[PDB]
Amino acid sequence: PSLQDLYAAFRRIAPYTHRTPLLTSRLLDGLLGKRLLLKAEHLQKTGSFKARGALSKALALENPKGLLAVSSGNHAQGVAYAAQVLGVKALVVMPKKACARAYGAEVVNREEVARALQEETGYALIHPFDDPLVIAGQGTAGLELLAQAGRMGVFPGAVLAPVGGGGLLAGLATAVKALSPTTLVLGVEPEAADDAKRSLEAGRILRLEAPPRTRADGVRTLSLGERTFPILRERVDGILTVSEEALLEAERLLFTRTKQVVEPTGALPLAAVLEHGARLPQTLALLLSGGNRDFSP
Amino acid sequence: PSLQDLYAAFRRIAPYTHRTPLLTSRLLDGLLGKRLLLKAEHLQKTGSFKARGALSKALALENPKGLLAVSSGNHAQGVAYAAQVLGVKALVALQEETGYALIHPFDDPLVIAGQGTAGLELLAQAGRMGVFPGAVLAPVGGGGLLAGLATAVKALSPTTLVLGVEPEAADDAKRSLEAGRILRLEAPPRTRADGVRTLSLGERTFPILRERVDGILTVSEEALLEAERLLFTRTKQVVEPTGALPLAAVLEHGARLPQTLALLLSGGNRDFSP
Amino acid sequence: PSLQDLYAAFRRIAPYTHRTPLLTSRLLDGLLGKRLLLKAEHLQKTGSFKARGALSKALALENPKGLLAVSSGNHAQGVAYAAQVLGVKALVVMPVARALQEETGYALIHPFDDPLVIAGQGTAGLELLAQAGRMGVFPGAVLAPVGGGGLLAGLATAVKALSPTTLVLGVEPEAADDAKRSLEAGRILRLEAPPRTRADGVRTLSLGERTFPILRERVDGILTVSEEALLEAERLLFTRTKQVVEPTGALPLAAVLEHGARLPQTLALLLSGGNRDFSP
Amino acid sequence: PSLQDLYAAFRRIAPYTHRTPLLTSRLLDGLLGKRLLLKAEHLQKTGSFKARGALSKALALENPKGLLAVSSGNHAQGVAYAAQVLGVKALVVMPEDPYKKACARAYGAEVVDRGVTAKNREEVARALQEETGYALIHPFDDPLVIAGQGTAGLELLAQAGRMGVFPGAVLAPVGGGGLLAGLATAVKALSPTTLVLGVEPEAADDAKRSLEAGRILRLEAPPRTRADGVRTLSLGERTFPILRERVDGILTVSEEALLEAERLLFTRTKQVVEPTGALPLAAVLEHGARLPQTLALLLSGGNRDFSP
Ligand SMILES: *Cc1c(COP(=O)(O)O)cnc(C)c1O
Ligand SMILES: *Cc1c(COP(=O)(O)O)cnc(C)c1O
Ligand SMILES: *Cc1c(COP(=O)(O)O)cnc(C)c1O
Ligand SMILES: *Cc1c(COP(=O)(O)O)cnc(C)c1O
Ligand SMILES: [Ca+2]
Ligand SMILES: [Ca+2]
Ligand SMILES: [Ca+2]
Ligand SMILES: [Ca+2]
Repeated sequence: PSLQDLYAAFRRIAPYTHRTPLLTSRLLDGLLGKRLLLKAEHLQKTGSFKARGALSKALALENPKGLLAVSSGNHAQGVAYAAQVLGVKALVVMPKKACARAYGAEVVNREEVARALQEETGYALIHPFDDPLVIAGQGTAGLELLAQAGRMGVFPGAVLAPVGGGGLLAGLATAVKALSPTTLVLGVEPEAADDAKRSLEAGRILRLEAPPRTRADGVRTLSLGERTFPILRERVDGILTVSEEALLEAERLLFTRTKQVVEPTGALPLAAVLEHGARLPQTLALLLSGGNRDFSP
Repeated sequence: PSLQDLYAAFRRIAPYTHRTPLLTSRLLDGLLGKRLLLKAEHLQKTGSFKARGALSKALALENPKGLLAVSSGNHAQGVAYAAQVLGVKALVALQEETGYALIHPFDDPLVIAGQGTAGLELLAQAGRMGVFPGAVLAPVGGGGLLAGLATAVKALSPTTLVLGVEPEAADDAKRSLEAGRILRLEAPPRTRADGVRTLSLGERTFPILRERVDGILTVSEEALLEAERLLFTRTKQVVEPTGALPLAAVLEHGARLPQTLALLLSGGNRDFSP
Repeated sequence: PSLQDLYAAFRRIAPYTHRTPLLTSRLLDGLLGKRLLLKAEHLQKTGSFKARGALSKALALENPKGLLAVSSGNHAQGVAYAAQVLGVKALVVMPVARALQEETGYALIHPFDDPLVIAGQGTAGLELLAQAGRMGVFPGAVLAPVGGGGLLAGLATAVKALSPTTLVLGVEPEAADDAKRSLEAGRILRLEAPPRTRADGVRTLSLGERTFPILRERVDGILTVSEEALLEAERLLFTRTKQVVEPTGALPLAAVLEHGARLPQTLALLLSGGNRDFSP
Repeated sequence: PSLQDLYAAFRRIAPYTHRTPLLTSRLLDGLLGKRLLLKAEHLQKTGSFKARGALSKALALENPKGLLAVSSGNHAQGVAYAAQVLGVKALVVMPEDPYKKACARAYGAEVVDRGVTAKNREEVARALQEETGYALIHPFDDPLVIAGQGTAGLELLAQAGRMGVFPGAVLAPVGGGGLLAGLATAVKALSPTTLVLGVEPEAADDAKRSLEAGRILRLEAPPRTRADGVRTLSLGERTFPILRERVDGILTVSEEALLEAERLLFTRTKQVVEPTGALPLAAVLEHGARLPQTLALLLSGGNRDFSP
């Protein structure tokens, strides 16, 4: 999508989503020797940035009968919420479950199950990342980030976000490069599931043989999407990988220092600073993608 | 202390502490059928409101050799940060030895005055929003916070209810107010709210409570846990068990409390769980 | 009135008034060797702080039939605004009224000699301290214009209740220093006739009976200013901050121009109003 | 220029300019039947938006020897301010015919007044340039100046976005076209359906005439109007092509409407806005019926002299 697509997406979803804050922490800054800007999407409607993509697509549909969604978990809640906003029914096909079911969505291998439903109910299928309107929606988070950083008079040398299917990164990259092409846009992946990094270097989409094995449950995707890959090839500077150990440490830091509840895959950007800090610029914007983790006393 | 003491305290500590935000959540509101205002002290320096009290007292001393504290938990950290700010030593009989100044966690005027600054902020912030709470709820241990809070609130709007909250298995402050005298637990209570396992209210806080507090509510351990869960999952905020007591009270006594409530999230220093 | 009266007043009028900004001007701070905090009451409803006092009194009346007042100018608009909020009729007698009082039975809202009016004006003082605290700035003094004494009395009550060490000072044109003279004599001295000054808002013949004792106990002093300084201060606010402030609202700045050297470095100034005629 | 140029200009000038507020007034919205968003450039450093353009060009210069400018108003102050930031000297040429010279000199700029007049000023400056080697900063016919002015448009959309209000049209005054070209670029790049309209005194509608014509049309002599900041005899060479393709139209307003516009802002909002900075509000007064419901108005400046 283009920059205009992103702005139009912002206009459509603005009244139903939060202008999440760009948090800063002197504690973290001082411990890591960096100037960090934390885009708080864990404070977004439904607990993650996914509400943006789902609403962007749902509100552009002309008189749809209902909404249909694969799974993901976070995307399920996003679609359910959008279903509420439009006042229609939402059917979710999952393999985050209780929450989705809560928003008034009936939850229910994958692909074939959805296909048979899309024809059966006639609802609109909302893909979690391989849809132009969905990508435009996720990207609005990038438009905001720049505006907020601008208001602060702080310009990051790099923007770090997690990558699974690539919807968020593709959207973020489109926003950043259209305004400041010299700003690095970096994706982050668990080292145990680095098909995106390998795909980008080889110029072709490589797929993981089997489900990874990482605590970042939001990016256990087998491969990048067909629509997101070409955008990443053109606008993303690189992809960094992190160990499970560093991811755990990143979560611990957010939890204990900023008192924010961020789910594991939402902590990948911080993990990357922990392991590759010396090779990154001084001022970094981190996309805390979600805060939907289970409670434990 | 008086209202002028609290403001005097605010001035001393303002540069070293955060003007904590007053959070609102449409999820909690719609869920509890209330209008809740959450004073986020878990976002205060060191992770709890204790920083205010420690700083309030530390900055009031003339040439302090060092600072001394009787570890209770969050107070230890508060006193450490204070020493740091002053650029002196913090250690949590060593008094006569090194001559360090002892900072009690709740039974000291300047400490109580410091905790109270949270009450002054709450009111100004609510006032800017144009929202006036019918009641302010805060957890109670030794009574420093509740005493400071009551002082700020009653001095400005005596019709606003100031309610303390404590776990049912450690309801000494409630029964102490009932008997017009201090009662004391014989042994540490069995409760998840490790921040309020105090054996009794302080001697300097008790009188302020009988005079300025409207009552103490008790909560079950089950209600506490649920309050923690709602805060965790719905507001995505890390609040330690003791800081979720106010919300636990709304869960168990909602029907008999005002429609608009100010809750004091006293701290966020809870251990990380993978 | 009491600090609690100011807060109750704040609660009554909050919904119908503006929490006006506490403005800061790097330029001004630069031109003067000071750090100035400008309470923007010129941006309040009706154009002046008066809206505060009018609504405080008016919203506490039990089933008022209508409102009537000794029209001073800005007060007239405040009372008129208050009547619109209540939904009753406002009768203003601008250059008698008591007859209309008996006739209609309307409530008379005095411009300054009324506890509820004073309490109302005083809410600007509660805001000022709250906004300044949020900024982490603590002024060594607060300066405000003095006519009837309502504003200064309310302000003095708010500031002294929280920080008595903070200086509270009134300011009036030298051509009308009756309030100043009164604080010296310990009695209410009156002006032989209109003082004639550009600060039209404070050309009252004497301090009020309910405000005078509050001032004698809560006001640290009153400063007088020449008409030349007033004009200068008025030109400064106009060209440097681009704010339309009426002459009387510029008195506190004029005092800095003439007495700066003997005032603390950080000062809070109350810009009382911005209701001046337009002139291309 | 380009949207990236605008953002680049923003980055360069950000630390030395104000992110001026997007003011809203219940009163104004009441009088007119509109939702008005007022971009307060009168609150910008030096009193007008021109500080943006000036800094944008000046900060981009390498090892400048000094700054030079030929202006009869606000641009002079902008350049002088820019010169203070760089730490170099500023030379301003203005005809020997107000107090606006005092402000320029206030920012530490040297003013060449001697026997200077219109038509003659350009030659005097060219000569001063040749002699000093100082860089000349044009008030509107320079890509970096236009990019700088356009940053106001970037802020405007961000601020509007933050409050969730999307203007159906943006209105700004038109003199040389720098402000309008920069604003049109920012706005059209993000949302093309959003109307961008200029406003000029009807006694100087050369811009409106040029856009309808297809080429630049100049004025015989100095126009007669209160709006002193837009008495430019004609649009600029670099701004005109941008306007022709990125501007939806130009509105003209009576001197009567302008005066009322100024009165309303002065009395209702308590803001000191110079007459030309009031043109956008005047357009609403006279053409409100043909404009959308939600309008963004560019209050270009607040540099009018004090009047007791
Ligand atoms: C969906 C999701 C991601 C991954 O985004 P992709 O568009 O699939 O790259 C990352 N973090 C969280 C919390 C998510 O929900
Ligand atoms: C210390 C503490 C309390 C109780 O305060 P007292 O002044 O001792 O009543 C409550 N919550 C937390 C998180 C604390 O650290
Ligand atoms: C009424 C008024 C004053 C004077 O206040 P008193 O309460 O009468 O002392 C000063 N400035 C303005 C703009 C006023 O309207
Ligand atoms: C210079 C100026 C204008 C006109 O801008 P142009 O870029 O020359 O069209 C409008 N208003 C004010 C206050 C100005 O200074
Ligand atoms: Ca992967
Ligand atoms: Ca107890
Ligand atoms: Ca007098
Ligand atoms: Ca023209």
